[PDB]
Amino acid sequence: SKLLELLRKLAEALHKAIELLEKW
Amino acid sequence: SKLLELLRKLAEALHKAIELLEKW
Amino acid sequence: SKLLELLRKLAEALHKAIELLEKW
Amino acid sequence: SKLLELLRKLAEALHKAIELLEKW
Amino acid sequence: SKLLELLRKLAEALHKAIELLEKW
Amino acid sequence: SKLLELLRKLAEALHKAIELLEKW
Amino acid sequence: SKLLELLRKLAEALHKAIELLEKW
Amino acid sequence: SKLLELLRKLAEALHKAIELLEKW
Amino acid sequence: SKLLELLRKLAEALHKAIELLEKW
Amino acid sequence: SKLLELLRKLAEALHKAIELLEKW
Amino acid sequence: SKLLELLRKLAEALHKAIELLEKW
Amino acid sequence: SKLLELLRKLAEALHKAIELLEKW
Amino acid sequence: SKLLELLRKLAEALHKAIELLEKW
Amino acid sequence: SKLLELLRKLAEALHKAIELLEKW
Amino acid sequence: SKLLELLRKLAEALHKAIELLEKW
Amino acid sequence: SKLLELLRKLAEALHKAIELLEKW
Amino acid sequence: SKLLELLRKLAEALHKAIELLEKW
Amino acid sequence: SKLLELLRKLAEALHKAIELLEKW
Amino acid sequence: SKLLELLRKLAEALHKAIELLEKW
Amino acid sequence: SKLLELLRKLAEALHKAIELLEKW
Amino acid sequence: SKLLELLRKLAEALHKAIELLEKW
Amino acid sequence: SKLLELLRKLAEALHKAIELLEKW
Amino acid sequence: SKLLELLRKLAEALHKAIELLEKW
Amino acid sequence: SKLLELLRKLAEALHKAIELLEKW
Amino acid sequence: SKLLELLRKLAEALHKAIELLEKW
Amino acid sequence: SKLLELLRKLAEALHKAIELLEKW
Amino acid sequence: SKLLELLRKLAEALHKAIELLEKW
Amino acid sequence: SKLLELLRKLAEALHKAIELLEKW
Amino acid sequence: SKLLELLRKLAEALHKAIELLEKW
Amino acid sequence: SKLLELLRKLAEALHKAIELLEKW
Amino acid sequence: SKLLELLRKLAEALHKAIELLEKW
Amino acid sequence: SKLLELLRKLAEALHKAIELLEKW
Repeated sequence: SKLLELLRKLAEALHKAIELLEKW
Repeated sequence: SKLLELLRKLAEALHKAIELLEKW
Repeated sequence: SKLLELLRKLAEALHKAIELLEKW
Repeated sequence: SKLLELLRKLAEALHKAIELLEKW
Repeated sequence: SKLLELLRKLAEALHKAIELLEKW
Repeated sequence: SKLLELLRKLAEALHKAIELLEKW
Repeated sequence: SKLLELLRKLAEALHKAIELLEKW
Repeated sequence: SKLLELLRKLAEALHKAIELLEKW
Repeated sequence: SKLLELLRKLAEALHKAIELLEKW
Repeated sequence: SKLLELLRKLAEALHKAIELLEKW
Repeated sequence: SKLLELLRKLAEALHKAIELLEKW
Repeated sequence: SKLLELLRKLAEALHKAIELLEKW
Repeated sequence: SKLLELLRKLAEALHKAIELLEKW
Repeated sequence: SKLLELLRKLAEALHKAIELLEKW
Repeated sequence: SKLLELLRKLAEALHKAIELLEKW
Repeated sequence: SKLLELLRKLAEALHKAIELLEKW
Repeated sequence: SKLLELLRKLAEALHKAIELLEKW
Repeated sequence: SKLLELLRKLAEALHKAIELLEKW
Repeated sequence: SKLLELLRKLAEALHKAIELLEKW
Repeated sequence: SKLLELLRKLAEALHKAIELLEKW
Repeated sequence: SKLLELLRKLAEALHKAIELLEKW
Repeated sequence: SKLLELLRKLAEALHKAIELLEKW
Repeated sequence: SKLLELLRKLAEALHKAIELLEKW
Repeated sequence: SKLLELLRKLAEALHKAIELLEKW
Repeated sequence: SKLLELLRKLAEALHKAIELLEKW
Repeated sequence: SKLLELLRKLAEALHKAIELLEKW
Repeated sequence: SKLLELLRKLAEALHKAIELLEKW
Repeated sequence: SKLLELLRKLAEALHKAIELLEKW
Repeated sequence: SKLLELLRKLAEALHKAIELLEKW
Repeated sequence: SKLLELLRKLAEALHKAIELLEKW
Repeated sequence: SKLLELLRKLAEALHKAIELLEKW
Repeated sequence: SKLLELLRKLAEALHKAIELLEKW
């Protein structure tokens, strides 16, 4: 489930990315 | 930035949805 | 309760989404 | 937008409704 | 009093809802 | 549809009733 | 005295109710 | 329907009456 | 004059009320 | 029913009297 | 001439009152 | 009861007098 | 019609009045 | 005393006179 | 004495009534 | 002002009139 | 105003007349 | 005295009343 | 007797009522 | 409080009137 | 019985209403 | 005391009011 | 069909609503 | 049970309300 | 009717949510 | 399964919802 | 306009995400 | 294939997200 | 704090991603 | 923006990287 | 294949590197 | 190919990431 790990990780990248955008 | 706040709700929704997917 | 928590996220999201629509 | 205000009212209701079901 | 919080929301909804229905 | 007027006014009573009751 | 607000709104319901009922 | 005509009048009275009481 | 309007409302009520008692 | 008829006259009178006060 | 209309209500009241008096 | 007759008659004078005044 | 009604009453007053005067 | 008799008679005369006048 | 005072009360009002009528 | 003098005298008479008849 | 001569004469008569019967 | 004044006013009444009737 | 009470009350009301109206 | 003493009085009267026709 | 019960309900409503208005 | 009574009355009134208009 | 249902529901709701807030 | 009954009442109210809104 | 299809959908969801917690 | 229904419904709602929002 | 492109892609992902998890 | 499409969906949105972030 | 949180997630994405790449 | 150099580099890397693992 | 081994190692290195960086 | 592009972007990350760490 290499792809499953990536999908949870991609969710993490987006979450932090948007938080920063929202702040700014 | 309420369009950005909607994005954040969508972002979190994907997260919870794929978090479930990853564990199942 | 991982599907129920996904539902809690999604609930929050739609509320703020429609609040944004009304605001915009 | 009064039809939108009904939709935002329902959204608030659903989020709280599912929050309560989810806590249970 | 979470059940009371849900029923408060349903009352708010119905106000805008039948307002709209009668008006329409 | 003065019956619609009655339903909307019974809604007024019920919404005031619940907000007061939910406080209590 | 949001109880006074409830009584006045229950009056609203009753007055609409009786005018409709007295027609009938 | 004379009894209904009296009770219609009592409802009208109570409107202005508790309006006034709450307002006072 | 809202206190006068309550008094005129009551007057209308009493006249009708006694008219009904008098017819009986 | 001569006292009851005097009451019917007097009922009418007070109504129009207070209506006049409100009008003047 | 609503002050005159109040007078007429008073006039009729005296009439009914004394009509009773005369017969008794 | 000479005075009783006069009082019913005085009521009659006034009643007609006011009707004419009201008209004019 | 009504003007003639006043005049009938004027006469009536005087007749009951003189009946009283003469009774004494 | 006979002055009161004439005076009653003249009251009665005008009443009867104008009873007819009004008819015509 | 009250019966005489009522005769005087009617007179007072009727003097006023016809004083007015004559000037009109 | 004849109309107001009439009103006071009407009221005087009506107080007296019904006071007198009420016990009887 | 030949007929208002008559009206006025009738009132003037019943003034002095009722004065006399009440003064007895 | 006031009886001859009663008779004076009855004369004025009669004079105008019967003048009318002949003028018809 | 209870009916006399109603009429007695109405005379009392009319007195305070006219006190107000003439006072204006 | 003239206008409030009037309101109170009107209410007492109506209560009695209706109490009797509720029995009747 | 249902018309009688409605009026008995309006009596309780108006009773409580005016009691509190007499306080305020 | 008095406010809780007035709310109980309005509820009882509106139960009865709507009972009857559901039948009509 | 549907309107009578909605009125019956609002009555039943408001019975329950006021039951509970009378206890609270 | 009373909180559950309140929510069941609001379910019936909202059911009927939206059914009719979907018609209109 | 986009906005009304949205309203309908929101309602269906809330009904299911509450139906389950009414059982629970 | 009934819970999956709720979430399935919410995805469907979100699709029509965003169709509207992006379309603006 | 990056924000709207993000919104459409979020929705695409969330439709797909939960479609995929729902049966599983 | 849907699991791969979700990876691409997250990417599309995240490209958009950081494109925006970098220009901000 | 939050900016450092993004950076941790950026790394995570790449590690799950390269794990997948290398698994193939 | 040395740290925004780093941010941008990380995204550019994961772009080509995920392109390659999805293209497999 | 050994290219993928180095590339996994560099991902892991940056994750570990910045884990510490962020702490400090 | 795209693996050497992955490695190019990992180098840019590393260069900036470790520059930061030495600059602390």
